Order: sequence, then structure tokens, then C-alpha cells
Amino acid sequence: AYKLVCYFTNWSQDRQEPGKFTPENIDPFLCSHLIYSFASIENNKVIIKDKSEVMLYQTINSLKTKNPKLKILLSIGGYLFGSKGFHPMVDSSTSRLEFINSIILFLRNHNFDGLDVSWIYPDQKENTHFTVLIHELAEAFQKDFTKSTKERLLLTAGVSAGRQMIDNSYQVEKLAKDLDFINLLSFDFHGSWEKPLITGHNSPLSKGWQDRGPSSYYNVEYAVGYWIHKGMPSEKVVMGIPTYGHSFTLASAETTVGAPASGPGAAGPITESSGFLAYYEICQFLKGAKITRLQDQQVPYAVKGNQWVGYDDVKSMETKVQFLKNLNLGGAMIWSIDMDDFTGKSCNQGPYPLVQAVKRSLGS
Ligand SMILES: CC(=O)N[C@@H]1[C@@H](O)[C@H](O[C@@H]2O[C@H](CO)[C@@H](O[C@@H]3O[C@H](CO)[C@@H](O[C@@H]4O[C@H](CO)[C@@H](O)[C@H](O)[C@H]4NC(C)=O)[C@H](O)[C@H]3NC(C)=O)[C@H](O)[C@H]2NC(C)=O)[C@@H](CO)O[C@H]1O
Repeated sequence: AYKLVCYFTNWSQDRQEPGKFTPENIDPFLCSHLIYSFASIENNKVIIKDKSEVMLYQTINSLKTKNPKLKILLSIGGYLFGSKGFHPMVDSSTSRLEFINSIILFLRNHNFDGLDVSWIYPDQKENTHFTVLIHELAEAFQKDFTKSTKERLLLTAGVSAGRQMIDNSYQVEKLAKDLDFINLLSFDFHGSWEKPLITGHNSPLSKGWQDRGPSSYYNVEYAVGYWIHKGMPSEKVVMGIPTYGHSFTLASAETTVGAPASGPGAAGPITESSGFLAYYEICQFLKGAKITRLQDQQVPYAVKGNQWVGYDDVKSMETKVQFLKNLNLGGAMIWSIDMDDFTGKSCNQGPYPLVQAVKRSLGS
């Protein structure tokens, strides 16, 4: 059966409506797997820094009581944690063992079903440390299993969808044996970090008709194909789908993909971060905007004034699910359900319109 793996985040709790998210906003039957982002590491041991830590625990038990099949994982890593967050824990056998033992105890004590390691990114420098850490975790989880009456703790990893970073960071065949699945981060293909700075879509399914050479790697279709080619079984690929888009401020009258941009788009009023918008912000931006669907890339962008936003909607997600089924992938992953219109109060499409569309397509 296809998985629907849903990340939610610690920091959405600080937002104003309609972006104010706490774990009680989670629908227990919406996803097959939930992933909390992110735990940290202190004195080589896993810890959660979250004033709402006790709420998270209560909610975990409540959700799992309501849906005995639900799996809830703890993620550590992410972009801001970077590689530095894993040091000094990773630099010795004794310090990794301390971490791993703390993980098993913590996960069991708080009713989690497994660990997601989203190291952003190992790159060439930390390839070895990451490979070793994953291997030692898998082994320890297996050893824990043989001595327990409970199910084996799951181990997953959020991984790059960029060909160069994939080649640099990962020993893929080994990863295929140690991981239950990958959460393929198939988004951020384009954004305001690029040079030269031109518009491009966050998460195009396929390449543009004019894309040749390396430009042709920056899409979901290519990333999924590449991971499988490198030795990840298709059923262990859980394909990431974003509920946010990337915005640009246009530098000229041109409004097409590849148009000149002067910088990131204006910050949204709720997420307050120049360069992206959550879906509950996008649906407001679309009012008064001009929407274009790329027939080649299979996704929409919209323009209003000097703002250009590449994003995903119900339609582009239905196409992405047809793709994942056709490639026999393990399911879909969402970054992140707290940026869908979870309350339904913004987009006039009911609660969780994007994730519900995915769930529906997966089961139809
Ligand atoms: C083709 C290619 O290789 N492109 C590179 C880009 O991928 C890269 O941008 C970074 O991409 C990573 C995924 O590879 C992304 O991190 C994951 O994705 C989400 C959404 O972007 C991140 O969410 C952010 O988390 C931080 C805390 O860590 C929050 O502060 C922030 O608000 C979140 N943003 C959003 C929109 O929700 C996650 O951290 C992470 N997910 C997991 C499971 O780990 C980075 O965010 C991307 N970096 C930036 C600056 O956007 C790009 C820059 O490195 O380089 C290209 O080459």
C-alpha cells in the first residue's frame, strides 16, 4: 500500500492564524506516517527543544490511540542544523554509541516508531560520517528488535534531489540496505539562491522543453530516476511534494520561466520569510494574479505586479501522484502539512486541501 509521509514542524506553533499550528491540528487518519521536525543533540544525546514538548507527547499518544496503525517518527537535521549540528556527536565510536543508545530509549519512552535523519547535507566532506552513522543506527535498531517484543524502530532519511549533491553525499546501494525508505526532498529545485538570478519552479515534475544538459536534472522525474538508477529500489523512494512555493521579485517586464529577478519575492504576512510562501498565503496571492500552467513541467506559476511565484496546487499534485504510482514508488511525502491550509480558513477548499487531494489520489 502507498505511504503518505507527512512532516510537521516545531516552529509553526509561533505563527498567527491561519498559520498557527500545534500537534492537535493533526488529523490522525490523514497520513500513514507523521514526522516531527526537528529534534536536536546535546551532550551526544537526542533532545527536543520545544516549550510545547509535553503537548507533543500527549498528542502522539492520543493520535496513536485513535489510529492504532499510525506511525510517528522523530526527525533530526534540516537545513539550519546543517552538518555542524551532528558534531561532535559523529566523530567517534563512543560518542555515536551514546547518541544511538539515547535514541532508542527516547523513541521507546515517548512512543515514536522510528528516526528520520535528514542531514542537509553530508556532501563530500561528511559522506563517510553520514554513511557510518546510518549503518550503526540500522544495526542497533535491528539488535534492539531481536531483544524486544515491540516492532523494529524504523530508520529513514530525507535526502537531496540534486544530482551533484547525491553523487557527493551518499553511498546509495548501502543506504538501500540500511534504510526503511528515503524521504526524497524533491523540491527547492529553483529559488532565489541561484546565480544568475532568474525565475524557476520550486518543484517541476519534468524538465522544460528547452532544458538540455545539466539544466535537465532539476526536476522530480529526473531525481527519482537517478536515485533508482544509483541503486535505491523504487518502493523505498517516498517522493517529496511541497505545500509551499518559491517567490521572486521580477527585474523587468518579462514574466516567463527564466525571466530576470532582482531578488526573492516579498515575505508573506504569516511565514514572514522573503523567498517562500505557504499554500494558505499562496491562495490569497492568487486573487488578482495571472496563473500559467507549464505543459512541459506540469506545474503552475502565477504573476501579480512584480511578484512571480512557482507553486503546487491540487491539479499538479494529482499529476505527481499519477507519476509516483506509475513508477511504483513507496508513496508520497509532504513538506510540510502545517503549510497546507490545515484549518481550511484561507483557501475556501476545506481543511488540508493539498494533502487530502494527495491522499484521495493515492487511494483511488
Ligand atoms: C537541485 C539542488 O540541489 N538544489 C539545491 C537546493 O536543494 C538547496 O536548497 C535547500 O534544499 C533543501 C532540500 O535539499 C531544503 O531543506 C529541506 O527542505 C525544507 C524546505 O526547503 C527545509 O525547510 C526549512 O527548514 C528550516 C529549518 O531547517 C526552516 O527554518 C525553514 O523555514 C524551512 N523552509 C520551508 C520552506 O519550510 C528543511 O530544512 C529540509 N527538509 C528536511 C526533511 O530536511 C533547504 O531549505 C533548501 N535551502 C534553502 C536556503 O532554501 C539550495 C541551497 O542550499 O542549493 C541548491 O543547490
